[PDB]
Amino acid sequence: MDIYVCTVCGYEYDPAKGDPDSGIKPGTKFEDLPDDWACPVCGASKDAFEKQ
Ligand SMILES: [Fe+3]
Repeated sequence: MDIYVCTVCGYEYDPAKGDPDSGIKPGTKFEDLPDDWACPVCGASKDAFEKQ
C-alpha cells in the first residue's frame, strides 16, 4: 500500500483508492501502474512520482 507523491503538484497516488478514471482499480500498487499513467491533477508522468 506504499503511497507515492507527484513531485510536480503534490497529488498523492494512494493504492487503496487506485485511479478509476485511468482504468486503475482500487488496490493497484504504484509499480503496477502502466508507464503511460499520468497525474490526474497536473498531467505529469508516472515517473515524476516519488515514495511519500
Ligand atoms: Fe501532479
